[PDB]
This record gives sequence, C-alpha cells and structure tokens, in this order.
Amino acid sequence: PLIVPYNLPLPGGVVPRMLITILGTVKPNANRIALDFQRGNDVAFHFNPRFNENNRRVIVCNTKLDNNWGREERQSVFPFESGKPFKIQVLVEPDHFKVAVNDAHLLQYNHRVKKLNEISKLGISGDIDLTSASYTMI
Ligand SMILES: CO[C@@H]1[C@@H](n2cc(-c3cc(F)c(F)c(F)c3)nn2)[C@@H](O)[C@@H](CO)O[C@@H]1Cc1cn(C(C)(C)C)nn1
Repeated sequence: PLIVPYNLPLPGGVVPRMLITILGTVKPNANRIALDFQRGNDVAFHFNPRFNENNRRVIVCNTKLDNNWGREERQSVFPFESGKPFKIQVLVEPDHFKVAVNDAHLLQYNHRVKKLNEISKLGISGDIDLTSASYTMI
C-alpha cells in the first residue's frame, strides 16, 4: 500500500498517449476522492468524486490557477462504490484528459493548462486505500 495523500512524480510532465493508472479500494464510508494533476502549484486537472453532495453522488472536475478554482465540470454518472476495489485510468490526449473507471469510459476534460510537459506531479488524496499509481505509453 501507498500512504495517502500520495504524490506521484510525472517526470518531464505529460504527453499524448501517456496512460496513468491508479489502483486502490474505496473506503467503506467514503466521502470524497481527489486526483490533482499539478503544474507547480497550479492544478491542471482536478478529478473529484463526491459521495454525498446534497445527498447526491457527483464527479466534479476543475482547474486551479494562481490559487483560484475555475469553472466546474460536473458528471452524475458515478462509477465508484464504497468498499470496492477500483481502477482509474487517465489517458492524456492532444486536446483532453480521458478518464475510464473500471474499464468503462467516464469523461473527457479539455486542456486548460497547455504546458503539458510542466504537469509534473499527480496528487492522490481522500477516502481510499491506495495500492498502486503508475504510468505507461500506449
Ligand atoms: C471544498 O473545496 C473544493 C475543492 N477541493 C476539494 C479538495 C479535496 C481535498 C482532499 F484532501 C481530498 F481528499 C478530496 F477528495 C478533495 N481540495 N479542494 C475542489 O474540489 C473545488 C473544485 O471546484 O471545489 C471546492 C472549492 C471551490 C469551488 N469553488 C467554485 C468553483 C464553486 C466557486 N470555489 N471553491
């Protein structure tokens, strides 16, 4: 296991066709999970499952620039379940990040931060047991 929060370096940033895989288990009474693809202090891509926002489950995505959150992108399709093993795959494409959970496509997020080769860290936080975090080129 990996301690959470966890920082995965992404040496030399990200590039199209880079696939980042996060494996773990959702805690039984989970409230929130977050992935933060960072360019220094900026968050190029924040991926944030919320298990109980107003008695809904929702996926919130956003970007943080100079410590300011931008416009949220929200999804009600919610593939996570408390207590279960999960896989999140984030595939970097030329114009977006593409996210699949448990081998099912979830969402796309267009690039707001354009210096892909400076997005050099992935933070992983929240209500998970983290098993692995890695990357490969497809
Ligand atoms: C409440 O703060 C949220 C942000 N957040 C979550 C975590 C977080 C931290 C952990 F350690 C976790 F384990 C974990 F799962 C999530 N950190 N920051 C982030 O989600 C932001 C996305 O827009 O929305 C919130 C902040 C926000 C939003 N807005 C608008 C755009 C509506 C005006 N202004 N401020």
